[PDB]
Amino acid sequence: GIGKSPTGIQGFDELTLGGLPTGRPSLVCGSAGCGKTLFASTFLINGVRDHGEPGVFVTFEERPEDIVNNVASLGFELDKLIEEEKIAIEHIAVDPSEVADLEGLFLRLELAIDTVGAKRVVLDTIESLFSAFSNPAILRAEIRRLFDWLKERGLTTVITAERGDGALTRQGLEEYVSDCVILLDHRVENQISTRRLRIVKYRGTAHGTNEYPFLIDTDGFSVLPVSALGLLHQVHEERIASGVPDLDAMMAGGGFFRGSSILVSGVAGAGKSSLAAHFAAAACARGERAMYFSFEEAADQAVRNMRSLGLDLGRWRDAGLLRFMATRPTFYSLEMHLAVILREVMRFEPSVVVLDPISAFTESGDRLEVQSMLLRIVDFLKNRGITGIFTHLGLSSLMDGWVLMLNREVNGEFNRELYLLKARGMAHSNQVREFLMSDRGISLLP
Amino acid sequence: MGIGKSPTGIQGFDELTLGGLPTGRPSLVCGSAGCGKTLFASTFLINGVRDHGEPGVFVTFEERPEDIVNNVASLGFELDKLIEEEKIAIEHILEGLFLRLELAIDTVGAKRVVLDTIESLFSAFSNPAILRAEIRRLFDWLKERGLTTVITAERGDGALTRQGLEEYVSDCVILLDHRVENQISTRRLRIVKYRGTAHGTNEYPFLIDTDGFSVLPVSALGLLHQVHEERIASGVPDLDAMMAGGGFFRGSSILVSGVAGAGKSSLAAHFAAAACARGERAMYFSFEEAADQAVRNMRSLGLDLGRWRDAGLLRFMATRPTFYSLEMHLAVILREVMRFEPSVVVLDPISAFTESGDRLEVQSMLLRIVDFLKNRGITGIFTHLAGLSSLMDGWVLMLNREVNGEFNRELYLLKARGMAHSNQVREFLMSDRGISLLP
Amino acid sequence: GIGKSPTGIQGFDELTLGGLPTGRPSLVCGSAGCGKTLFASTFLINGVRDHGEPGVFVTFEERPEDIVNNVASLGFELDKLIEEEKIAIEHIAVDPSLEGLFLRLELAIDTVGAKRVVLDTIESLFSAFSNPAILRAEIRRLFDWLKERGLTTVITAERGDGALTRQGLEEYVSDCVILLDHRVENQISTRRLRIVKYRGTAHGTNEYPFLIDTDGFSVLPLGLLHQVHEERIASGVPDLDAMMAGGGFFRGSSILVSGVAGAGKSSLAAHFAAAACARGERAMYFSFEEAADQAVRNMRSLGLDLGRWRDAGLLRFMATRPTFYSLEMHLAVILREVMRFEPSVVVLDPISAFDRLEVQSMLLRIVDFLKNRGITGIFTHLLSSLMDGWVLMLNREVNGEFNRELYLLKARGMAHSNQVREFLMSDRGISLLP
Amino acid sequence: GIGKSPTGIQGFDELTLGGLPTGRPSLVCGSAGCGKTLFASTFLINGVRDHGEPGVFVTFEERPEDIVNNVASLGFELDKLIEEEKIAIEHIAVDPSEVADLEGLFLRLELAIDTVGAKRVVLDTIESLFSAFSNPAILRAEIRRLFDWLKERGLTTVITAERGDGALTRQGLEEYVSDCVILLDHRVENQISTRRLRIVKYRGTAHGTNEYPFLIDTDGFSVLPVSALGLLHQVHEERIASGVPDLDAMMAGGGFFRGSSILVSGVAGAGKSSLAAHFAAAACARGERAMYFSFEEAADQAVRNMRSLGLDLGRWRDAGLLRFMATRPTFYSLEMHLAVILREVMRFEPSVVVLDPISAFTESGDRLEVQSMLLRIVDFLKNRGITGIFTHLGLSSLMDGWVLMLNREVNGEFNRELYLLKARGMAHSNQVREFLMSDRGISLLP
Ligand SMILES: Nc1ncnc2c1ncn2[C@@H]1O[C@H](COP(=O)(O)OP(=O)(O)O)[C@@H](O)[C@H]1O
Ligand SMILES: Nc1ncnc2c1ncn2[C@@H]1O[C@H](COP(=O)(O)OP(=O)(O)O)[C@@H](O)[C@H]1O
Ligand SMILES: Nc1ncnc2c1ncn2[C@@H]1O[C@H](COP(=O)(O)OP(=O)(O)O)[C@@H](O)[C@H]1O
Ligand SMILES: Nc1ncnc2c1ncn2[C@@H]1O[C@H](COP(=O)(O)OP(=O)(O)O)[C@@H](O)[C@H]1O
Ligand SMILES: Nc1ncnc2c1ncn2[C@@H]1O[C@H](COP(=O)(O)OP(=O)(O)O)[C@@H](O)[C@H]1O
Ligand SMILES: Nc1ncnc2c1ncn2[C@@H]1O[C@H](COP(=O)(O)OP(=O)(O)O)[C@@H](O)[C@H]1O
Ligand SMILES: Nc1ncnc2c1ncn2[C@@H]1O[C@H](COP(=O)(O)OP(=O)(O)O)[C@@H](O)[C@H]1O
Ligand SMILES: Nc1ncnc2c1ncn2[C@@H]1O[C@H](COP(=O)(O)OP(=O)(O)O)[C@@H](O)[C@H]1O
Repeated sequence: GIGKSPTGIQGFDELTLGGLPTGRPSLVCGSAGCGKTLFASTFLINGVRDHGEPGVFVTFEERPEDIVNNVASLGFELDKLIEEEKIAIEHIAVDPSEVADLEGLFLRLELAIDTVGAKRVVLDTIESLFSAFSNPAILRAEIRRLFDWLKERGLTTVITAERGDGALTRQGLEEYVSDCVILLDHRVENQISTRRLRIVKYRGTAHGTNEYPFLIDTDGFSVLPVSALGLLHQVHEERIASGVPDLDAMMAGGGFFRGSSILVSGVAGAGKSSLAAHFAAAACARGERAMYFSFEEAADQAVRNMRSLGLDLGRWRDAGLLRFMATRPTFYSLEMHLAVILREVMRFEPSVVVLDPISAFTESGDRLEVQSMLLRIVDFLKNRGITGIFTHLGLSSLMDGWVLMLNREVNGEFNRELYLLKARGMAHSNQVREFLMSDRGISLLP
Repeated sequence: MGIGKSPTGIQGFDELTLGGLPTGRPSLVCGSAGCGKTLFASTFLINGVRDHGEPGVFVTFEERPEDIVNNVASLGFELDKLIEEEKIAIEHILEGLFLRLELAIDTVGAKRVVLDTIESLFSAFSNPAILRAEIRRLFDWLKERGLTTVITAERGDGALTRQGLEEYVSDCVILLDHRVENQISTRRLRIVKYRGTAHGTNEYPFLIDTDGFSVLPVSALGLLHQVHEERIASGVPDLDAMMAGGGFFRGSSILVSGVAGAGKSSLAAHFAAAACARGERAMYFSFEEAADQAVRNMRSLGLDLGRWRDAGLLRFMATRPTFYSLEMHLAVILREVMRFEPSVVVLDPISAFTESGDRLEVQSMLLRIVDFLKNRGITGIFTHLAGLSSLMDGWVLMLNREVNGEFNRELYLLKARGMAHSNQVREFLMSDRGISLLP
Repeated sequence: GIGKSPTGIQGFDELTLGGLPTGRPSLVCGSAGCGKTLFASTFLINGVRDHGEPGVFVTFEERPEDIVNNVASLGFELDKLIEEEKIAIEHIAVDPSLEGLFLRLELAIDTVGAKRVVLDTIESLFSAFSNPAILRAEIRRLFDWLKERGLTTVITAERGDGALTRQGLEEYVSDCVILLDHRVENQISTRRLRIVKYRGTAHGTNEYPFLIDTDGFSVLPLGLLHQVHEERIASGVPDLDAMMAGGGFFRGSSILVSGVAGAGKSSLAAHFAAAACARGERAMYFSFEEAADQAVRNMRSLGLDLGRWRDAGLLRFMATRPTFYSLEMHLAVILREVMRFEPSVVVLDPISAFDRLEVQSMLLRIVDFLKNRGITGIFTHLLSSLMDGWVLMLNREVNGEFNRELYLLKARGMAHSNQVREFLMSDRGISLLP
Repeated sequence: GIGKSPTGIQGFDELTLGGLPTGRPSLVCGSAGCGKTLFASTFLINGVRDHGEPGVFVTFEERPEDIVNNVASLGFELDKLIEEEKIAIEHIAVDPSEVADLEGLFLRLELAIDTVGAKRVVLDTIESLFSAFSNPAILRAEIRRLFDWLKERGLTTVITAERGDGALTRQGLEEYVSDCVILLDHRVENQISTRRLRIVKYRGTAHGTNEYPFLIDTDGFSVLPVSALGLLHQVHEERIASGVPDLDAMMAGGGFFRGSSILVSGVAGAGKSSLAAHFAAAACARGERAMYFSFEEAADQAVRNMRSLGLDLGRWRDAGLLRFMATRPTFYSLEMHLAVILREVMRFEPSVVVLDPISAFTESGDRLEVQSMLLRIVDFLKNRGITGIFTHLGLSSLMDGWVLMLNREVNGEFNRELYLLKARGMAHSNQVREFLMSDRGISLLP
């Protein structure tokens, strides 16, 4: 096979089944601000601090001081690594030389490689040297000289590529001369930007072909890990207590399955948030830890509103079992939102997760995007064994349980009814049940 | 007096080209980066040596042989073994070019040639007429030498090739394409030109998996259905009894429509369990619930899907629609149905694809699925949460409808093609004894 | 009226109102694999075979043996014609490189006494002219030369990146321009031909789909001149027939059987076809969701034995899939089979299986052809004003049981029953009551 | 003001309020086959045969023999005019001269002008001479030399322009140097081609700015005449007899207004075609002449079908009062269809015009195109005083009268009812009326 050098970006390495190709040049293309320089920096830094592989960073415009300080904010301590002689930075600048001896660069490169003992290399803005080459055949020959140099030396090299007016690179050659080609793009849609990565080419390995949204937060380059893939869900035969005993009773077995995904759907003011809060509070009382993701209400406001029904979510927030997360759709974009959901869930290790409401994303993306991000969330939760409570104003087919709460007018008065529409794996009551809200909470009438 | 074809060993490609590539003539596999031109040419050579003994030479102008060999070693091409057996050679590099090629060919007496990165030379020619003359010189040399050549071409910022002339100088031109839509990449092959023969003019999706370069074969053409008189047992004897003759015809396509919690997955599980208990092998494609979850939920109704699975008769496949494209979904389905050769297939629910494509794409996919299963005499069950009765030989509508604050479960036998069927509506009950219709 | 030379493609000659312009050059433009070379080959070979007009194929790049073999499969049999001195192929080659070309041409044309010429891949020469003025001046010199000699010439133009040709001038210097394009839509590729310019004549200006089949370059030639007959047709359901004054529908009519699934659309269409075959008429049944054996099996349930008629050769059952080769291609296949079989009754089941405007045009054309040929057509659907008769078959829920009823919603030119008729399906078939 | 030289294309001259500008150069741009050469030919020919204005046709590639024969099919008898010395053709060809004395062309031009006494000039494929000029400033200067030459001589000149890759002309200069610029385009939509003309520029005059569909039939360049514009309708206080006396009675005054537009709408088999045929037959019996435009039925078939109801449309067809026109939507494109409708109506001078059905165009164009072409037809008819009967399966607001024919099921039987929904300018019955079809025709029950 082909050897794989890992980068340290967990999601990227997973999608590439081990990382970049070892002893070969890799191309990371994109426009300005897409993440190519930071990806190469992370490649080098993680190669040193996770695989004892020293690195050299060749820069043709960006100053070495700039290169270290532009990552100091991510705590990479590149200044540290440079003083410790695990990473070196070689700066090459030109001006009258460009009109027209690349062996000099080869010598300088080899010298830095030997000083640091480098096994990984980064070549940033090679365009500064190769934009002088006007004839395409000559440009191709020289790029081949450089890439074959690196191959011979067996250095794992990440080479930057400016997209310019082109689909991958300005001149449209390095994408064909490289063995692994990655595209980073920063696409805006309805004033919202999303970073996406794509493995366009990778000889000698399978990988993910699709576009994969990624992130450059204060924690650096980060990709959604495919590990939490779909349909590997944990199956539990134990049941969950919802906090509404009269609902829990309607099902044979005493309640919904643990790690089940249950959709509470209805009209506004029908009790969806109330039921979800009941779920979370029952879990926290049992001693589990729960997450409540509000997208329409503030955490303090939800605690208040539920106080009216007798749920003291504040007690759980203080104990540290319940964690509220309030965020509106426009802020934290759809992929951003998926990422924060999954991440904060990993950190808190909840047992029950409530999404109130999953309709808040209905108007923030086409049917496919909304449905697919919801698929990802539900798969993540069930693979972790988390009981998910999704409130809503096709999803029913995706959910393990379905509760419908209706405040309907009859004879000049609104009555609240509850339907258990779906409850896979059990017998359950077909009978509509009237339900009342009060200080005692949600109750069901005979 | 048709032309002569040399097969590539890619079943789908050879079926679409009616024999393979033009023999003794150069073809042009155009494509962007990572679309599979080099892999298609490598497969051409490897299948030539394995299936028909025709030695092969891979002439690369820029990439090195060890890199070629490692690039394909992960797919089990055993290039190194073939080079030692002197069946395949990998040589690195206009009369001089011709001599170097004759050398590379003499290494193993190659009958199949591949030209990788011919752009190294042809980018030097700036004048269009000169470039065209040289290209035609090379292509005519390859025509006369008695070798079947596959030439890779770089699309670049072009429709097929970067300079836009080799596609016109060649006689067989195939575009390899990797198009993204809704973040999903689909690999497609197209025959843009093929002089001397009929062939598939449409776009055809293909995979580059552990099986290599693979095109779905159109040998499962539509409307060649296997027609059987024998009936298939549903596992619900009252349902099968509603139909004169004992139930649905074997090899039929049967839709099970309804609202969530209506019993569609349950009826389909009854079908699969009945088949496995008869000793036939069944396949449950679940697009929404994991295999173990489905087994658990069906145990409640009293079906030991787990027993049938461990017996090897039942194959569960859990697959999220959004993970692939619709074309790739069809390809994966059909491939696994081939590998398993089941008698009963379940798709639970096909409605999970409607979201992932417009009516035309999903309808075509379901056309191909039903045509495949019926051409093989496989009874297909499709659950649904819309005019799909077009492709369905049978149709069962399961309702869980509210009356007086109570939900009654009813069954409609809407379509029973070719048989007297009860058009009455039957109330049913679900229990540990399964699905039972009340008399 | 300009002088025209037929190409031999029925549809193309009909569209161009006689064919290509005589003694003048024509420009067949297209991207790679669109059919310009085959079009030119057909021009020449049909010229020699149908009109005795010898031909010369001047190729600047492609080899003559390649030219012969790339068309041998189509039965054109060019090699015999070269031996017989009806057609010639002349290979002009160029490598790092004015009237000498004209000299060689003239020699070629005189060897075989050619009145038709093809010029394939003049780009070999015209790609070296950088100056646009120079290039078009040379193009004009060539076109003039050909017009002075009076040879009907088809010139191939490579579209390349351009909209017609790579350099964008031959389309202006030529008098007749035909753009062939192989356009993909939903992974389905359709070949279209368009007469961009044809000086001196009216002609079809739209895009016309064509097919390069194993028979070759083919275009489908329909109109609103329906053949009118009073004769009445037996439906197989004599009571339905009786509901109509005189005893049925008009022979040549177009009928729509509409309803839900399991309503009896295919049953009624099979009844029509079986009645026709029984009285001795050739009937055709185009299904787009059912195999022929499946149809005979399912109709034997109601008592129709279509196997009898199929074996007798009176019934021809054809099964296709709509999503394969595009709507106009379908139309073409259905049409060719109707032409072959000269059926009295044609069935299309379901027509709903076939975007909106395309399907509307296809259906209008099918009805037009059947009517003009005098054939009665039974269309099934899961239009009402485009047909002549309309039968609505209902399987409606009443008291938790589906009752089966029939409406005769439309029957142009006759008094029918405004009454609904409850109908029963049984081993004997379709029956009704008042 | 500016002098206007008419071309002979009635619609073009109307849209330009008199034709091209006199003594100035005009540019007719377009791709191949759009109608520029034929427009210039018509310009010259009609200038000679309608305004005693002799012409010269300068051609730079197309042979003079070709130029005459390519119009012989239109009966222009250009060979005649050339022998009679009213039009001349001057052919200029080049080849080695193009690499690099335009005064020679000026001399040749002036000589032809003086021979024929020309007042109109056409310059066809000036590109053959001016494509040699590479520098844009020099090309502009030379084009200005030529156009100023023509201006000085006061010749009304039509200059061809090849569109090429450009929006109007290949080099993008003549459109700015000309005083009148016209664009001819041949746009395909759903495999159907439509010819459109546009006055892009015309200094010194008002004109139509919109795109105007035109035609090149066997009668040559032809434009829809805007003269039959909208809302100048003829207003009649006399009434029409529909042939259904019981319908005519429901309206105060004895029937619909003459020159009225009446929409018969309903379900299939409801009697729309029958009522329309009754209208046409009543008119033809009165002695008027009527047109019946079928888009779903053949003329013989419609005569048969109506025979069943007792209308002998064959008698009227034979008398010459009734004229049938059968054509399907796809054939005779939407603009094509408008054109044939209007034209054949002008020729036949009908009194009643039936369009059966105007729904046949529902699926052949977007709502705006269908509605606007229908607007044009209705305006044309009412401006001529023609009574229009439009059958159908927003238009109601456009129609002067509205009849609704419904075959509705009740108690397992279909009954036919007739509603007079609208009838401007009169009192009319609000009562639904049952109607029966028989050999006696359409009758209404008390
Ligand atoms: N220290 C940092 N902290 C947070 N975000 C950063 C940091 N550095 C860069 N980014 C984000 O990642 C992007 C990466 O920029 P960079 O890769 O250096 O430029 P390019 O991709 O053009 O080479 C920036 O545009 C910014 O949005
Ligand atoms: N003490 C109480 N007694 C009765 N009803 C209450 C009480 N407190 C809150 N509610 C009801 O709860 C509703 C809000 O429920 P909520 O959980 O927000 O449902 P949704 O999520 O559908 O908006 C209010 O409309 C109100 O009728
Ligand atoms: N061993 C492998 N396993 C799976 N996929 C592979 C393997 N080798 C190559 N591929 C696929 O083929 C693509 C490269 O094919 P190749 O023909 O070499 O590229 P190009 O189209 O640039 O010539 C990669 O993007 C990858 O998805
Ligand atoms: N033992 C049982 N008794 C009664 N009903 C049951 C039993 N087990 C499962 N069910 C019913 O089966 C339903 C799940 O059926 P399923 O096959 O998932 O239908 P669908 O696929 O239409 O959602 C539950 O809603 C429940 O009502
Ligand atoms: N013998 C044949 N049988 C069927 N189809 C053919 C045959 N020869 C050529 N074709 C078809 O004709 C198309 C174009 O042929 P050709 O005219 O040579 O292309 P070009 O546009 O380069 O001239 C091909 O795509 C192929 O499908
Ligand atoms: N022997 C029979 N007795 C009663 N009904 C029958 C018999 N054979 C077939 N059928 C009916 O015919 C129907 C199939 O009719 P079909 O022609 O397929 O209608 P459609 O084309 O509208 O689907 C079935 O639903 C079935 O009820
Ligand atoms: N004699 C004719 N009879 C009918 N239609 C014609 C005639 N001559 C030309 N046409 C139509 O009008 C168009 C005008 O062509 P022309 O104006 O000469 O070319 P261009 O517009 O490229 O200069 C032709 O493409 C053809 O469709
Ligand atoms: N002699 C008759 N007696 C009764 N009804 C008739 C007679 N002749 C024709 N019809 C009726 O005329 C209808 C056709 O009317 P038509 O004018 O085509 O209406 P539409 O234009 O709405 O289709 C048929 O459905 C039929 O019921």
